[PDB]
Amino acid sequence: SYSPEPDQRRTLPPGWVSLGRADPEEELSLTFALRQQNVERLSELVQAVSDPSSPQYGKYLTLENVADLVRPSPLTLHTVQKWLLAAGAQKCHSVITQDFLTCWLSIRQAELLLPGAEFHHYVGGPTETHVVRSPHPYQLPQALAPHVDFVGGLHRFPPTSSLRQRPEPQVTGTVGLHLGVTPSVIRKRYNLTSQDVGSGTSNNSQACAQFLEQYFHDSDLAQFMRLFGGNFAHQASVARVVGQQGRGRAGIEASLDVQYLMSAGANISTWVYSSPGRHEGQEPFLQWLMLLSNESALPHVHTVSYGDDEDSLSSAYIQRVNTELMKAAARGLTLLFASGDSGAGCWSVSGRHQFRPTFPASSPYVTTVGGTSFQEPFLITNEIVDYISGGGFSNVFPRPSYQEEAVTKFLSSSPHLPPSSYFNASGRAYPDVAALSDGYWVVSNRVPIPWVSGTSASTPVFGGILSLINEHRILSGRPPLGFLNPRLYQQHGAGLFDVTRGCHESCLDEEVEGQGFCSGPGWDPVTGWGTPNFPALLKTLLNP
Ligand SMILES: *[C@@H]1O[C@H](CO)[C@@H](O)[C@H](O)[C@H]1NC(C)=O
Ligand SMILES: *[C@@H]1O[C@H](CO)[C@@H](O)[C@H](O)[C@H]1NC(C)=O
Ligand SMILES: *[C@@H]1O[C@H](CO)[C@@H](O)[C@H](O)[C@H]1NC(C)=O
Ligand SMILES: *[C@@H]1O[C@H](CO)[C@@H](O)[C@H](O)[C@H]1NC(C)=O
Ligand SMILES: [Ca+2]
Repeated sequence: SYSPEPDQRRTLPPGWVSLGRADPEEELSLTFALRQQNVERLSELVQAVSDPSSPQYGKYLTLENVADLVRPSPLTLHTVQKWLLAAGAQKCHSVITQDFLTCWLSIRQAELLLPGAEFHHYVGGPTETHVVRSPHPYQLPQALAPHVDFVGGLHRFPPTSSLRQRPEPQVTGTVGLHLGVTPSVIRKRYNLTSQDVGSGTSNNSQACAQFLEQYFHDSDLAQFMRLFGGNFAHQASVARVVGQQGRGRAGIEASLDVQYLMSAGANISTWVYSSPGRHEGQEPFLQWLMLLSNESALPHVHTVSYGDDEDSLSSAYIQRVNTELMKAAARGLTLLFASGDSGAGCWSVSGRHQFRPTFPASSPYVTTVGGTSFQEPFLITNEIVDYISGGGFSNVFPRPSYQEEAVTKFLSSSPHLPPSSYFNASGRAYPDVAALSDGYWVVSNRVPIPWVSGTSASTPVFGGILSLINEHRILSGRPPLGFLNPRLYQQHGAGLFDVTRGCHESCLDEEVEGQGFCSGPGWDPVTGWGTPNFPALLKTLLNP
């Protein structure tokens, strides 16, 4: 047998507790990632459909097209099906691309199927998220090496919300003319007029996902929109909620994404993806990702807050997830990911420090969004770096060709380069773009909450503005932008406000002294090309 994921971290993350051994007779649901075909061909098709210089630009695959391409061989399907049925799998589901298969097993059956697996219950975080995972590595038969990439639900823990304290209520002697960031502030700064809203006359649509154990509240959105939405046409309900069953407590992150996607992309049909509630063998992100490939008609724009440390992931998992992002890019979906909230990050390895990139932010196949702030508090002038803004260089994926010029220019030109030991100059660099990330208002459980901060905020803002641009494209009879990066870099970030002041954070240590990369003229790995000036950016994304 062999371990498919020797290099997946299995360590118990902070704020989690091991509760007990799972009962042999408990049932759990494990997702099996099956061996795809024609993946190299898929990468060629993506290169073509996303390159604005190609005759094939915008000619995206249907989900049917993708499935016909990448779906596993008959041998793979038959070998895995026989293998699972034998072990006692039940109530399995697949997806249209046929490259995921999820099945219920008993804990006993599962630990026979996957020798080494030892399932325990864990709880984590302020809302007591529950999972069942193995601290021990697992093995597959050699006969499955050709057929199975990995088994979801074994190791990787879902995200839990920070216990970091926001600023307390307080007096000042300047209570401001206006505290913090609201929809009005966003739309003013990025030059959306009141006319800059969806018309509902196409079937343009957009989507956000996050993966903390929090529930979406339509009531909070309604209140948010009454508070903040007075001066632009808006919708006060989502078009669809995917993944949420039952009633439960709202949270800041689950409020932020929707409330501000629907402010930046106003009067556009919006989905929410939101799977709180018990599914202990599911990984939340993998579930979401798998399910993209199970629905043919999707929103064009998806704004996603999710990250691990890149180094924590198995090769098997990270490479497969990257292929799933490729599949989405082949279909003309624009997937945006928050760049992270720890700057360049900090990783202690081999007695030393280096930067710590995150994934999927590091995927060459997503638009990754960093964070800016204003210089003075009250006042919506020029943008600078928000110190938390995630960025840096992959240790896994090589610099994609579409950022060769931009990155080489930065590396050759930047007067503030960190020590070379701290980063991988060869790697995919991010972010690609940026928006405000400091001091948002949300409504959660019917309470307005200020000082909400992070690239989780910037990300739905940037996405909404893209979704409004798509509305223009679609009404004029053109395909949506889809995978944006090739075009954006080819166009040297035209239409974006170039962020040139400030650096993001890193190790508080004797060498880099709390700073990672610095922003500069043009593309940098703190803010990318920078922030959306709508009317200017719109002009650059109309033809082709
Ligand atoms: C995919 O979609 C079909 C509904 O069309 C459903 O029956 C199936 O269970 C879905 N797959 C998964 C893994 O959820
Ligand atoms: C907003 O969209 C709705 C359809 O959902 C449409 O009736 C309305 O005209 C739109 N408002 C504007 C200002 O385009
Ligand atoms: C540096 O990045 C490249 C990808 O461009 C990768 O192949 C290599 O493993 C990385 N180095 C380390 C030490 O991870
Ligand atoms: C919004 O437009 C004004 C010009 O009226 C410009 O000063 C500002 O930079 C624009 N916003 C962005 C983000 O470029
Ligand atoms: Ca810059």
